[PDB]
Amino acid sequence: KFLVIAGPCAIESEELLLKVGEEIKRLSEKFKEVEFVFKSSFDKANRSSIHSFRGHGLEYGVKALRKVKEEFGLKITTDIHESWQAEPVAEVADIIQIPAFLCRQTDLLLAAAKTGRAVNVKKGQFLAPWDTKNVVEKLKFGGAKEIYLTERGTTFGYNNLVVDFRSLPIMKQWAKVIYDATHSVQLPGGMREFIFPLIRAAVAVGCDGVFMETHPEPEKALSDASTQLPLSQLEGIIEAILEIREVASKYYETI
Amino acid sequence: EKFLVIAGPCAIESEELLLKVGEEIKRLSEKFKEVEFVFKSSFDKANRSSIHSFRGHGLEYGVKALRKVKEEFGLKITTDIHESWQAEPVAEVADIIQIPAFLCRQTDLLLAAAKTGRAVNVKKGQFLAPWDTKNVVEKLKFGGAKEIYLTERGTTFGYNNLVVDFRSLPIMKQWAKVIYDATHSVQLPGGLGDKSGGMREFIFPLIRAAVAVGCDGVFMETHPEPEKALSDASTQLPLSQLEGIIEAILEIREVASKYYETI
Amino acid sequence: EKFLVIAGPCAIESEELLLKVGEEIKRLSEKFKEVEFVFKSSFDKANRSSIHSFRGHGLEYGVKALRKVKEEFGLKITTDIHESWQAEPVAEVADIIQIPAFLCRQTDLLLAAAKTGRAVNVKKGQFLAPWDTKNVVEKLKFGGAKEIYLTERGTTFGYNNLVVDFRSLPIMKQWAKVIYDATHSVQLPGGLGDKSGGMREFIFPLIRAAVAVGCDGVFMETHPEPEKALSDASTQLPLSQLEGIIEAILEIREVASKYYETI
Amino acid sequence: KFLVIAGPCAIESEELLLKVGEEIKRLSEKFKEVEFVFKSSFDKANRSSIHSFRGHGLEYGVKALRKVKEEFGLKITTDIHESWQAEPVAEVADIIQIPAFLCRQTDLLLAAAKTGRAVNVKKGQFLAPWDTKNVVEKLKFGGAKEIYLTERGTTFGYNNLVVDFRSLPIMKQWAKVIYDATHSVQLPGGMREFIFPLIRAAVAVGCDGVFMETHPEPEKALSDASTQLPLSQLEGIIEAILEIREVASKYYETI
Ligand SMILES: [Cu+2]
Ligand SMILES: [Cu+2]
Ligand SMILES: [Cu+2]
Ligand SMILES: [Cu+2]
Repeated sequence: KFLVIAGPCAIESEELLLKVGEEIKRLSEKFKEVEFVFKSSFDKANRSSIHSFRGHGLEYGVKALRKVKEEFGLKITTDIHESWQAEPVAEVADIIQIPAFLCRQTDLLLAAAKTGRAVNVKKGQFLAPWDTKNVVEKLKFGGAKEIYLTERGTTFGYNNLVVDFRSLPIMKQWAKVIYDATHSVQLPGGMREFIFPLIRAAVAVGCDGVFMETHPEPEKALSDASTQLPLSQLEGIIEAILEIREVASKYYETI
Repeated sequence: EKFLVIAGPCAIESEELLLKVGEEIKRLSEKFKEVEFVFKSSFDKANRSSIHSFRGHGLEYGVKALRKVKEEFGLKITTDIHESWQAEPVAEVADIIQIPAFLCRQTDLLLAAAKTGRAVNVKKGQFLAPWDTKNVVEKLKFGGAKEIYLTERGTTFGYNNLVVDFRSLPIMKQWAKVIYDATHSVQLPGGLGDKSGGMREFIFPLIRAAVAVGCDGVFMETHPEPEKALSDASTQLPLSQLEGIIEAILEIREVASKYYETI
Repeated sequence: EKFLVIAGPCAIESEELLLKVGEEIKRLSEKFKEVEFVFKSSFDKANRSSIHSFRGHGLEYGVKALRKVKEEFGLKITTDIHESWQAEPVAEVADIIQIPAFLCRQTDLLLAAAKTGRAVNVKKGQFLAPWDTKNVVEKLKFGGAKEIYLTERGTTFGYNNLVVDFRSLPIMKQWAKVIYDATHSVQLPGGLGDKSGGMREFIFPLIRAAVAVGCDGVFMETHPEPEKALSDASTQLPLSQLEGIIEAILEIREVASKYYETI
Repeated sequence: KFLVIAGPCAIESEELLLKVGEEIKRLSEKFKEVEFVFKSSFDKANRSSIHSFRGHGLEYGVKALRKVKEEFGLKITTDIHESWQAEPVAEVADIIQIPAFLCRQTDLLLAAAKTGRAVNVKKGQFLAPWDTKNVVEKLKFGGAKEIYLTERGTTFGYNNLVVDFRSLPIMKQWAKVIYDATHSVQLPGGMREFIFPLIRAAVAVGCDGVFMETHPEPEKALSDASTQLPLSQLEGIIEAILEIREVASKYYETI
């Protein structure tokens, strides 16, 4: 099944998670061809400013994600930032996410693999696609069996990322590949207008799933306000990329 | 709103080569009636890396060969110019005058093309940001051009590598029709020392991306036997694969098209 | 305004290695009295490309080895931390706590270093623009740091390549002391597949550039026999060359210094 | 002798050339260790806008450059844009300049080489340093004997250039190398503040000369207003980089 990872960037409140979780549950009922995984971060551990929102702590967030899993029967993903966090987070998380800046941190990867959960590694902005083979090898060494690599843009001069779609077939040689539709068009340190066009590209090229952050009111979000998708637009984008995938998939190269 | 397919061998290796590729593009033009085919081939590779590499058989031979394609098959023609004086003789045969990527900022070349009354297609320089094509279009409009295309062909990405930033397609659509160059976009410039290299395995996935994003046409070079080609041997599409790739293009365009944003 | 030279072997391969390099840095510290020497070595290569590559002998062994250098030679010490819990034990020996390039945005790591009361040196991430180091310094100041350095170590430039943008030196000088990393700046990340490569021939020319532009110090890894090193074998400076390079540094700094702009 | 190529970006008027030529003559009398070459463009053939200043034509410009050579006994350089221009320009120009965008145009290179003048090729923003070996080979094929390559920055994302100082020793393997101090810090499509620091770098690394545009009043210049050096600052910068060169040159590697 095609994967759709979606949810609000940050756990702003248990209330927010439930509102977004209600809609992702509704769509999971509508789209049985899709495996939905609910995402939200319990900590924004890498914000540019000391004064920006980080979150309500690991305990609160794991609590809130457990409420979503309980209330809606959705799989869960969240990211970890230091090795000690893997074990408590694996209590709720079906997929443990490794942040882009941290994709070379051997102990973090090994900690995630040890839990027995699937692991999804954000490809660092500094990494070449062929450099991800070694990432997967660390995770396999550590006992991971279900491994994803997520395309989320590459450093392109200052304060800009570019998506090199050659990465999708290259990374597919050693893991399942996810396209991150919302961070790929952020300007580190137009953005929203490119989210839909580039996700159409991703599915035309061929990937195993899409990652998209979504918020009932992105203008009021406490992180990535400029690129979270309005919740109301999520259904239309999911239908679109299923249609495009249905047609394009005839042509996906055997890797 | 017929989709454009610009296709042909990179260089005019001979009139015979042209007529062989021409016969296949004519055949495809009769099948894919919803496409506007334009036959491309360069009378001069004016910018090769090496003094030792094939350039061509001269402007007169090239125009004569292109004219034989138009006459025999009724195909529209495009070829590229390198200095202002070439615009007039080339306009005698070319429906679309192409402006090379390195020359996209040369005012006199742009004006020379524009005053011919022919359509003009500018290759976006590897050094240009997509928003800086607005002034390129302005120069052409100033010079009298009424039908203008901008072609995406990759951007300098460190040394001997190009990346395609697909954000460029909706940005450039604000002020011209947009073409995606499927075969130069995956070349590795200078990558072979005295020539450039390239990665044929990425041509098709990236053309699928281009039409899913949305463009007004594609550009793709094709040769009966690319490995024997005298230029871009690493990226030209085998002629036998052209049909299947055009069919895939059209299928993906159709299913994506309801989602194309109004620009 | 003593110039800083941070130097030592990339990784703590053994206590014996450290003491061998230490004896030479001590000797140079007695010659170049106008320099503040700081001995560097990593107790863990926490970010190697390959699971098969050398990481080290553990935090306890490493701190003990660094302490033996400080005790035997009276040298200041720096080493890098990878997770917040390491700041406290490391601060027991380290005069300067180093923040790795990939971790330069990790708030908790920065705060952990800052509350120790030690100086903090942050490697500028390969993904960061020079002006985005202002917020890094702000986090450190917020956390209690009073002595802060920013180290230039190259920027991602296409795949498997770094470039040094020397504009970064005057930009970063606006809000911290600036160090130039002469040996990681010429590495080719991942360039050897399962390891990174590098170009030793460019270390010296680029260090000459750094001091002509103006910086507050340099960072350079050195090994008696780099080709046998367990990490960065391609970029570590042979120990025998360290003296001549420091002398050249100081000479070029002196003649350039009247021209350094007030920031 | 170390080369200093200097002059106003564009031939705004014969009057301007004479004012700048007066100062470059004065400095050539002060610095006998230096070979001065006077530069100014008779055409800005590649401006971003159709409405920007190009110049007064080839005839006027070659006239004005001849006045400078006559009045002050200075060597001359100017750039050419199409092959036909090489012969008339070689009447006045000791060094024929090949523009950065045009560095792969075989006929332009061959036209310049045919004149018997020295040729200076601006390294394209798209070119890798090792790619310039083939440029020199074209010029040698065409009969050129005195060949320079000029470092003027490399495309670094959008609307930005970076100077990779590794280029200086690489290009030195096959030609004399010049550093362009003023276009290297322009933002295509802070700038002036980086001119002096990067020229100090260039001479610390080692080059055969520097190229710097200069104008009595850069704020009023009709091209590259943001990066031409005020004429009054030229003497101090020349003295500085001679001092740095004197010391650093002990360490220049044999290439
Ligand atoms: Cu986010
Ligand atoms: Cu071609
Ligand atoms: Cu190291
Ligand atoms: Cu200029």
